[PDB]
Amino acid sequence: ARPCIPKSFGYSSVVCVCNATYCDSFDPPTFPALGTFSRYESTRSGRRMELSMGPIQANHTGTGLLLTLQPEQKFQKVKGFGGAMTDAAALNILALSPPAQNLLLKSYFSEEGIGYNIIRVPMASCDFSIRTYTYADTPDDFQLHNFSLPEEDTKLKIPLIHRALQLAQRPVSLLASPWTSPTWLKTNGAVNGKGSLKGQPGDIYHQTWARYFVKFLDAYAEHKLQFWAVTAENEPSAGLLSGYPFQCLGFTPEHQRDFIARDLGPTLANSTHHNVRLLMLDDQRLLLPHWAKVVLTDPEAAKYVHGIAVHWYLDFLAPAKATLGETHRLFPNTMLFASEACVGSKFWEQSVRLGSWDRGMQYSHSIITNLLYHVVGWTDWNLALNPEGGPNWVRNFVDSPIIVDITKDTFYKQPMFYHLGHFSKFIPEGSQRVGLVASQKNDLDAVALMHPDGSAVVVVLNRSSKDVPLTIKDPAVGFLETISPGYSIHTYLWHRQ
Ligand SMILES: *[C@H]1O[C@H](CO)[C@@H](O)[C@H](O)[C@H]1NC(C)=O
Repeated sequence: ARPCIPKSFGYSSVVCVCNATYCDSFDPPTFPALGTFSRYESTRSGRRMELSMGPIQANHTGTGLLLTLQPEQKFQKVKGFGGAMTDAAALNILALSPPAQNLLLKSYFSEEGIGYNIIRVPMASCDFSIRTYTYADTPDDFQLHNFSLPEEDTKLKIPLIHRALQLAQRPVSLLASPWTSPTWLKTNGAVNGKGSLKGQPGDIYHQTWARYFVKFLDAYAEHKLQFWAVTAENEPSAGLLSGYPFQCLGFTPEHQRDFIARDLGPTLANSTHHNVRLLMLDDQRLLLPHWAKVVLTDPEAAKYVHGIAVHWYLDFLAPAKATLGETHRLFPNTMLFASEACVGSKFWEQSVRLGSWDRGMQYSHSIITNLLYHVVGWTDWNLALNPEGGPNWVRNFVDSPIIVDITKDTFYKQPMFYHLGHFSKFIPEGSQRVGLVASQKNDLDAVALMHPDGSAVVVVLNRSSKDVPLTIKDPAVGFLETISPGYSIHTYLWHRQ
């Protein structure tokens, strides 16, 4: 319905400019007949999830790369896609006028947008907060009588999450993760730095920390919000690092194992929130398979663990096969889930680069890689940031797909936004990854999935400068003849029946 209004800021591509009365959006989805495909295209040259259609033919006119769907080769089912309602994101969104806020929320959660169905929610403060605080700062309160939700929750995060669910295309799943406990539960008595919980799994410290998880859930429940899942701690390895700058809580794999087995597992199970899933790790995949081996080979811990949550900071390179692949092999019945990704901390690089095509490609290349190694979901970090990558109480170092400029009541939708949407829009919960076979060595990245209703969705990413002529074969339908232009991403959809 409404096209991107482009704007360059000097980087390789454009942002799309939205404001109180205008934002780019889609029409409702339309279901073309068997023999017709839909293609959505984004390009570094400026196209933004532009729709076209064409035929799937019985004859084959391409002589280059062929990608053959193999619908009978079945892999993981998809949980979903989303991002984090941090203090910083809530603050930025609420800094726009109400009509602009709604266009931002629709861009992410609406069928007029890209269909998010996951929100990660920090349990109290992180670096993307404008202060350090927790839910129970009154010291030596072991029964957590003074546990309460501050304004950040009751005024910023919660009302914005209700509004997102109201707008939402699909059921949305909430995920919670803590950065720090009350410092009076910590070896180091500090919000950050090298410090873990005091004492031993089973003691009053470990039992109070677990009670906190339930207290959190009770409070959101009062606010009529329920969680799909919680993580056992955000990046537990960080809090073992001397002088780590942000809110953390250190756990060795062994400590997490025993904390889950002795404390968090039982406490959750004995509560009215026993249906909430528990995910372990919530940290870099570089810590796999080791971290999985340690926790999941103890039946006492394993009974409480539904999945393994992973992060990747994308400016790096950690091999997927040895980590995700091998972890799947060793524990094929415990789901992998990407719970946090972000980019831009290269000290020589701007935290926000408005219009960076590279950062976009980094998003989609990662999602493809994830999906190719059994990951069932992918969650972005901050939903929105200001143009400096903030607010952040320690230091700005990362980008966000939506950058908010409050002095102009405008927000910019980055290439990252559209690289994400090529997946989130077109891969509903319960879609299953299926085979897609390359006829020859090639420069593309691609992934095929089958919707719950049986239809096909294929994403093709070209991170090269050169156009790649391409045929996609569906055995039940025929040959789809196309070209993957240099620096483009396409999502193809077609009925198979
Ligand atoms: C959004 O608002 C601006 C200035 O307030 C208005 O002139 C403009 O047409 C809108 N955005 C666009 C380019 O549609």
